[PDB]
Amino acid sequence: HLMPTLQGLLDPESAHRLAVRFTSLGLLRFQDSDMLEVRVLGHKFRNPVGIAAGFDKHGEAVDGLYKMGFGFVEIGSVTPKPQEGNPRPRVFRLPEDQAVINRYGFNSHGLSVVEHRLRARQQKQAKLTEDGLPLGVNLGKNKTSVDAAEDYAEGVRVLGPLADYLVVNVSSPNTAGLRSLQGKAELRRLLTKVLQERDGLRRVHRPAVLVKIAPDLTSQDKEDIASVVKELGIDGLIVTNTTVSRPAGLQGALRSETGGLSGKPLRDLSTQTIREMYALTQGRVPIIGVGGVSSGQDALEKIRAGASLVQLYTALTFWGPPVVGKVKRELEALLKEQGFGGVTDAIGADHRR
Ligand SMILES: Cc1cc2nc3c(=O)[nH]c(=O)nc-3n(C[C@H](O)[C@H](O)[C@H](O)COP(=O)(O)O)c2cc1C
Ligand SMILES: CCc1cc(O)n2nc(SCc3cc(Cl)ccc3Cl)nc2n1
Ligand SMILES: O=C(O)c1cc(=O)[nH]c(=O)[nH]1
Ligand SMILES: [Cl-]
Repeated sequence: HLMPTLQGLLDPESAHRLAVRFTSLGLLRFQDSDMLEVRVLGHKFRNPVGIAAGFDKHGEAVDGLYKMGFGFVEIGSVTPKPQEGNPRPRVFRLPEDQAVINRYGFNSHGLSVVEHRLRARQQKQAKLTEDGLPLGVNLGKNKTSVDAAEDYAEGVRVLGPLADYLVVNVSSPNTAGLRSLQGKAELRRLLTKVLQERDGLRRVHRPAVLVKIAPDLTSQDKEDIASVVKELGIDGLIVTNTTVSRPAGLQGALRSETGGLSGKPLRDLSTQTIREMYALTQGRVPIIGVGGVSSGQDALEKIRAGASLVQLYTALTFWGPPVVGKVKRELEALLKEQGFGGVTDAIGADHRR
């Protein structure tokens, strides 16, 4: 009632801004079971449900997001220099599909602003991480950058020391040429540079490095990414970003808007990409599963397919804050029904049957 009112009155971008403000001010029951704890990426996670990148692009609402019940928070994407992103309108709801299309184009306050914001709460975060509530930082590249690898390297040096993990986002559909960085040769060069930069940070400031990939890759592209990840010792994968596909059956009036599609229509394309990447990496590379999670069943499907952790965003825009607790409670119930001792036991379970 209260959320749909404000959202019917506001365009989606305005609603997003209000949600970030409300969350940041802490204007918002479930106590996490031991069954939901996961140890991965060199950290304890109190529960495996995180907020996906894009909700808190500029690191303004981190503490409010933990208050909402997320086991981990990812901020970004952050670009080196501030930039405005694409012209409006750039976000569209597809209510009949429980989906969103966005073409933000990496609107970002930039590394310096975000650095200072995170520094203001750096020791608070250190305590939260120790308590099982880690922080990830997702890095992008500026529109007019002439050297993509140097943009990512700048991000590692500036925000790496404030993050438990960093994400090399090479899968936004809304920056020209970006997804080409997922190609074997480009990815290997880029990731070598990123990992060199990371390894140069002092030990207590040295994050894990993950790569976030698209749902629209060819089988060759996926095989290539798996090979590079193993070759270089990349710490994990985030699977997946939004899709440039438009699955048959979309009903929303705005289905043919340009941008990345998220929410329910992405769900099974993302799950199958998790499944493939888990197999190609022999289950040895942690995966954060994302795309269309709005229930415990959705979360458990991704975990059984190979995800160690999951994230959501689009479900929050339809169902609000209560969806977080709902996913967690449902996931715990399913784990019990299916005879798992906890989340850890379920990771990759479909591959072992
Ligand atoms: C409005 C919006 C903005 C997004 N911005 C980013 C971003 O800056 N960086 C990123 O890696 N992913 C971004 N994403 C992608 C999401 O993190 C997530 O991969 C995708 O939306 C699928 O999850 P969902 O179906 O639960 O929303 C964005 C998604 C939405 C809906
Ligand atoms: C895709 C841009 C967008 C749009 C939107 O209504 N929301 N809503 C959220 S969180 C849900 C929420 C909505 C409102 Cl209006 C106020 C508080 C909260 Cl938590 N994030 C959003 N992001
Ligand atoms: O800024 C955006 O347009 C954005 C980035 C990204 O990685 N994914 C997405 O769907 N939108
Ligand atoms: Cl520091």
